[PDB]
Amino acid sequence: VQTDPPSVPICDLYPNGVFPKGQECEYPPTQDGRTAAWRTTSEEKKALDQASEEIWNDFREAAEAHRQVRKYVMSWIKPGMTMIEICEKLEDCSRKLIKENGLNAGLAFPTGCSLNNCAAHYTPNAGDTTVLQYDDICKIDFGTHISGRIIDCAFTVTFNPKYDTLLKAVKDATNTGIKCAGIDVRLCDVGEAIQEVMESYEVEIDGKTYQVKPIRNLNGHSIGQYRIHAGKTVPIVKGGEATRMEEGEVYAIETFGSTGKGVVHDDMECSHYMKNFDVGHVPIRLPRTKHLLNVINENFGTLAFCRRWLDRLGESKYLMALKNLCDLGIVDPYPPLCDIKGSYTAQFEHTILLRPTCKEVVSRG
Ligand SMILES: O=C1CCc2cc(N3CC[C@](O)(C(=O)NCc4cc(F)cc(Cl)c4)C3=O)ccc2N1
Ligand SMILES: [Mn+2]
Ligand SMILES: [Mn+2]
Repeated sequence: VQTDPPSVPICDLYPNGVFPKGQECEYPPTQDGRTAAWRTTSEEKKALDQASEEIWNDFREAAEAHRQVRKYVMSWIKPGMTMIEICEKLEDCSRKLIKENGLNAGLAFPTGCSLNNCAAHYTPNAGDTTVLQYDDICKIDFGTHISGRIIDCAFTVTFNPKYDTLLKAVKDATNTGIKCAGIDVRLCDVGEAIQEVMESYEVEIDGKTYQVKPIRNLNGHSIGQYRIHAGKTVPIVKGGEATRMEEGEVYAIETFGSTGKGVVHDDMECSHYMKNFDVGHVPIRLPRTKHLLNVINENFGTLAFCRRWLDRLGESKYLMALKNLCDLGIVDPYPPLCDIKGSYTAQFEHTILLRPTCKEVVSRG
């Protein structure tokens, strides 16, 4: 049985090594109208699904850890806490439930806790005194993995009911994206459907009215092994690419709603970094730079990391070494992504498996 607060690894809760499936859906019908039900009973589709069973089992173990962490977070996240306090309490729980073991199991990327106008990629660095406020809109976005099978799942936290319709708009747009997704579906069609649903909402916040805008330069994405962004884009506005989703792919279906411009730009101090997946072996003689790259290669590989995690590993005076890795193109910085000052942004996200037999919303219980 899981403790209160959670501390027992998901691995210990399932002695047989079989982790719970997420929500399973039949794929959407074709434009002509023929159903995709045939996939469930097809012997060919079953064998193929069975061929990838260990992979789905890893995503499910990571998803069960993600669900237990987020239910724990919802129970205590309150204004007055520092953003550092929130991230450390969440990560401590995630490390325990995932049974962190180097590159074999762990945290897939830093805990985003972006506030208000900032939509993504904010996590505090050491010394950040930011405190969560009653009127804040906080996007908790964190990831877990087993053998690099990543669960990318996020939700928005508020305390003031004035944002309730804004959150409902974004939740409905995310559920629309999940519903529209499937093998052979055009990525632009998903984007147009998401936008249609999000833009049907009007909200009133402190006497000002807004039509909920999707953040046009943010999007959902394909997921690869140890690769958070695998190359395919799931837009959240019309005008996108008519490229299609394929069998066996994994996607993060995420949407962002804004009362601002519906466009984000890099802002604030950078906390998130990640090795460029396409960069091969680069010999480094510069000793501090060489050491930091070895620390990154050992602890994170191609998974995203943050400055707090380098501090936790006992690294110090590494900022110039980190800038060098960025200048060399080995590491890429991912600074906070913000809409205009005074705007409010919300996000909801789930991970889906485009299995040969069905569509599994693996991060949804
Ligand atoms: O064109 C773009 C550029 C910005 C962008 C951002 C995103 N977001 C926003 C939050 C997100 O869900 C997440 O959890 N990110 C963790 C993460 C940490 C890193 F250090 C590096 C990377 Cl790649 C990802 C995600 O994927 C999604 C699409 C786009 N499209
Ligand atoms: Mn995310
Ligand atoms: Mn994502």
